[PDB]
Amino acid sequence: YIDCAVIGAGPAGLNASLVLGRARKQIALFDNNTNRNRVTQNSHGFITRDGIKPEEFKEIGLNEVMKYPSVHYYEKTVVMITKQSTGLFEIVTKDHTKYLAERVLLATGMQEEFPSIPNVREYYGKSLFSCPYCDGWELKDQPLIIISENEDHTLHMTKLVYNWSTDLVIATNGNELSQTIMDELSNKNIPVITESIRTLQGEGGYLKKVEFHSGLRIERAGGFIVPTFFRPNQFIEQLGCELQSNGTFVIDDFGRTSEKNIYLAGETTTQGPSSLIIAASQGNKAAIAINSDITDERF
Amino acid sequence: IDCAVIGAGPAGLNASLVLGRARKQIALFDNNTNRNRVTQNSHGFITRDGIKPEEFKEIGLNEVMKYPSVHYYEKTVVMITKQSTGLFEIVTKDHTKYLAERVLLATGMQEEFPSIPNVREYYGKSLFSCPYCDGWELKDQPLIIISENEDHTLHMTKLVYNWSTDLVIATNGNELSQTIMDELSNKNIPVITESIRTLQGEGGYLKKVEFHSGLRIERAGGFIVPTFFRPNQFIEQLGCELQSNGTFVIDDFGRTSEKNIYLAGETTTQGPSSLIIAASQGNKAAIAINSDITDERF
Ligand SMILES: Cc1cc2nc3c(=O)[nH]c(=O)nc-3n(C[C@H](O)[C@H](O)[C@H](O)COP(=O)(O)OP(=O)(O)OC[C@H]3O[C@@H](n4cnc5c(N)ncnc54)[C@H](O)[C@@H]3O)c2cc1C
Ligand SMILES: Cc1cc2nc3c(=O)[nH]c(=O)nc-3n(C[C@H](O)[C@H](O)[C@H](O)COP(=O)(O)OP(=O)(O)OC[C@H]3O[C@@H](n4cnc5c(N)ncnc54)[C@H](O)[C@@H]3O)c2cc1C
Ligand SMILES: [Mg+2]
Repeated sequence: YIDCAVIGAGPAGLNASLVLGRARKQIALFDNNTNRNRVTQNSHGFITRDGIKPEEFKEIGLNEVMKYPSVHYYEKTVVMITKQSTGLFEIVTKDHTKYLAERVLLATGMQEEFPSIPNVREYYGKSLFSCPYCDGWELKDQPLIIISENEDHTLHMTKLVYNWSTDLVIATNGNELSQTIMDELSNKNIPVITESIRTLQGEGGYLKKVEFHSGLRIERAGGFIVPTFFRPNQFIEQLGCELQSNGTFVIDDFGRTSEKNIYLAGETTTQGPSSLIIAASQGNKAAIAINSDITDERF
Repeated sequence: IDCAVIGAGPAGLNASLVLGRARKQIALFDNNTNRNRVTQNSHGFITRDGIKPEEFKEIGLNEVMKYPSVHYYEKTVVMITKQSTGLFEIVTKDHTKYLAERVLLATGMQEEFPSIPNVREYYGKSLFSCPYCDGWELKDQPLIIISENEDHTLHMTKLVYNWSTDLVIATNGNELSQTIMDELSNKNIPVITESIRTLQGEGGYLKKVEFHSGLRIERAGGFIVPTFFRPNQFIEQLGCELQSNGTFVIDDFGRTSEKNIYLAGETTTQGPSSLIIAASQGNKAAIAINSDITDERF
């Protein structure tokens, strides 16, 4: 049997699979290479891996995991997860292959939803980013833009971005910004454009200029976009996990949900962005809850 | 110096890593007294599973040295005192003195062991403390669980049982409760309550356990339940207030009652965790530090 089916081979699923593999549990690990950070050149902030390529990380971790004879890997798109009348969960893939598991750990991460700006996806990962703690250093002291539609995000995002560069233009892309926020930014020599963006310029995802609807053109080298995130799958929904009084689907600090034998690790947990090292840690944590839960019922 | 980081374990390393990328001025201290230095390998840290403790520490420093705003000092930190300014004064063993706006403590934890002769020679080699870290390498072996306190024995037994079923519990002269004792009898796990006289086996590799009465048993290794303590009194020199969780921490980012004082690594939960978990608590701590600075500087 499968003790735990781990859906997702990012830092979360991988580190969860590593600990569970070392704990002699039968693990089915699933990945389909739709991880959101594959659109970026490098990755930083993961100690001892500061500067590694996102596909190299994936590969090194995937191989450590496969040292352990009980962890089995499937490069397959999981499309359905269903609690049977037998208690087991049935994992089904794109190629109609079926897997039965006593436990499921969802570590599928999330996906970016972008501001209604044309051509934005080409720039995302080369010259436009979403986390300054991750990609600020490489952009430091350059003429930057912040694209932020929702107001309450803009102010915080700006103050943070200002750590890496004091040369900022905020662009709301067609949304109002309180006189409050406008005056505070402008008091820092930071201008604000409330016009909708019509165009980005610069070959191959590398920003040069931004053209607004009015016709105005400024000269930015890159910067930061605030996306909204969604889950690419509807697995939490399929399995009936309840949303909690804290806005999340998780019930303790170990990835346990409202549904017995369903667990979460990584960005699927908080439904907001973190980092590789945090996700890995949450994988380690879920592994501890899963092994603990199995131990309790079997001993 | 925006933040003095005390401790270059995975916590301090990852904290300094993020702060060096946040263009903050960092002083990072470490006196090479990490508890895990007695073990020969580390596991469970993704991409780094199997690495020597030293190699891990080396690679990290080399990585944090990449960022000009961060400078590393291999001194022992003796005193951390506040000042009339609101800053913090940091004094080392060689009496050198350091000033810094904010303080991050990531000095990990130390272990106290049960009163058994020479027990420290086997720890790291054939005696261990966490089944998640070292169970794999010990699977299906003749193991002993040394646990003086009732309240910890059962948990440690159920857990270690994942890796081997050939177990012996040794309470080292301490009483085990009737209820717990019957729970173990059912799973065929023998319990010796007699005092342990000597541990035998050369070069830190356990062979035999001899009890007070004369009984010698064959065992190849196993687990001890240590009490944990803080090596320094820094938290206490800085007057952080103990929350009702049993922790000097007010949130998930290492913040405390004492403004400008942050915590990461094993010093946070004041209980064992892992390389990868501490490391991420460094990250979280960094974020919090930069977020509180940005708030005040804007
Ligand atoms: C442009 C960019 C740059 C970044 N840079 C950094 C950085 O420098 N440092 C840093 O620490 N973080 C960075 N991040 C964020 C980092 O990538 C994430 O925080 C981290 O990957 C989250 O870990 P995770 O394991 O939760 O999710 P992921 O790593 O996203 O893993 C999710 C996995 O689930 C799999 N999956 C999803 N659905 C299915 C399905 N139906 N079937 C099978 N498999 C499925 C995907 O293949 C993916 O592998 C960056 C992100 C972006 C977008
Ligand atoms: C035998 C053993 C085996 C283990 N195996 C594993 C394993 O395989 N995988 C795993 O994930 N975890 C393992 N661990 C646990 C792991 O080592 C710890 O969980 C982790 O290192 C603690 O993180 P930390 O950074 O908070 O503390 P540490 O890494 O211990 O960092 C504390 C640092 O603070 C420094 N320090 C403290 N006070 C001062 C001072 N006054 N001045 C200067 N420097 C100071 C010390 O030099 C030390 O380097 C093991 C632990 C032990 C004991
Ligand atoms: Mg990058």
